[PDB]
Amino acid sequence: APDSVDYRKKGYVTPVKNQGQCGSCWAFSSVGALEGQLKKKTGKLLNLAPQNLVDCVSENDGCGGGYMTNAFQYVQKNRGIDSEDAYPYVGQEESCMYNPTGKAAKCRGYREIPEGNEKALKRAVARVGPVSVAIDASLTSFQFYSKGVYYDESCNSDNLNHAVLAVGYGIQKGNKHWIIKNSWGENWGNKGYILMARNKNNACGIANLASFPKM
Ligand SMILES: *C(=N)C1(NC(=O)[C@H](CC(C)(C)F)N[C@@H](c2ccc(-c3ccc(S(C)(=O)=O)cc3)cc2)C(F)(F)F)CC1
Repeated sequence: APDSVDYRKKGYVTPVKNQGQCGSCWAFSSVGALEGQLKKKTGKLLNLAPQNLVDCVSENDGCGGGYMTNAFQYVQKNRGIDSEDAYPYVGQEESCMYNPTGKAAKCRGYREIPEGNEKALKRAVARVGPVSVAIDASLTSFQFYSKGVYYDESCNSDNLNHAVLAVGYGIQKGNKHWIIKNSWGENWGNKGYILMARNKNNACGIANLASFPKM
């Protein structure tokens, strides 16, 4: 693996979205990972539809929350996921409105990073593309993040409560980090992004529930 990777520089990452009041972080994380793979395989960067996942993944809970792996499994079984343009995000759960005519990506399964293993997570990011990850994002320190590499000793890996997207990793002024795309809009963090401590004893549980789709 390279010392640093940033998939934004390769055009693998769509603009930061805002999930609003709906608990659809998992859907944004999932589409982000699918978007990276779609770009890598086909050359196309496009917004995929988190609404498609919110409404149609029966083993998730819509705006009540969900798992990224359930979303990948759905896309595989469904034989597709719609584009954002074809199935727009409305910020609350609707009836399933999937239409194969608006299909923009497929999924051939998924893979899980060995739990707790940041080296494996780094290898996955390097070899595959953006990876879906789960973190404890409950702390005010996370809410108020602005610059530098984020670390809070109170972050609790038993409290995985938020899904985001690891789009790269590197080092800033000697501090190793993960480059994380959030779905809280561009006015949160650094234009919607946060640098989170890497190789610091699995800070915030970042390597505890990481996964990526096959395509
Ligand atoms: C995101 N806005 C949000 N967090 C989550 O959705 C998190 C994300 C992780 C996976 C930590 F990255 N997941 C939560 C969650 C997972 C599953 C369900 C769920 C409930 C009920 C059903 S059902 C309809 O009864 O089959 C299915 C799935 C809810 C929440 C977490 F609890 F953290 F695991 C804040 C919401």
